[PDB]
Amino acid sequence: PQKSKVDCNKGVTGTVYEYGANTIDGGEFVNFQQYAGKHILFVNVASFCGLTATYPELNTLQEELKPFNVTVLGFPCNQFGKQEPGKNSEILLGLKYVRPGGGYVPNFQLFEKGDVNGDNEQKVFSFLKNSCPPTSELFGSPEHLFWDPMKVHDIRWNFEKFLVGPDGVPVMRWFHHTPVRIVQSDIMEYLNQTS
Repeated sequence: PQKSKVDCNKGVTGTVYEYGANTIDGGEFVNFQQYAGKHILFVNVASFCGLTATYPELNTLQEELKPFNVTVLGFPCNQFGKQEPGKNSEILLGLKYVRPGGGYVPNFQLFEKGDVNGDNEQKVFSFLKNSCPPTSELFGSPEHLFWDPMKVHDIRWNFEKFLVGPDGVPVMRWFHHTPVRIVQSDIMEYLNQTS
């Protein structure tokens, strides 16, 4: 049965603090210690997915969880149905004018497009993906999956999500189709549990 969430593995293999990424608007390298001590929600995103419509809900999550020490980070990725064809210089424009359109702007940082699976995957995602069980028994249909090789712990689709705790260690990982409101309420439950 499809679970909404998995808890990440009980040990540690390091933290997110040895990694970084370039901002989509500026190419500026950001090492993730710029978020040292914050709870971080890593989301791989795309612009021509049904789940692209969840961008505004992500804003709501960010806005309502910002007073509680939560930062959302977005990673565009073209590996799932080729649903992020735009260049880095095109992605925010498309979000604003095409889909979601209507003037939509993320209220959280997006980084440069890159891979999250395969032999050129960004290293932070090697760490995240292998710190947690995969989100689903179902790997999917490989005609839609544009990377090599394929592994149990691969990200399954656009808008998969990881929560990383204030020590830089992953805590939980959501199925891409889990409603954003349930991600938000799961995060608050975690926050209230760990005081």
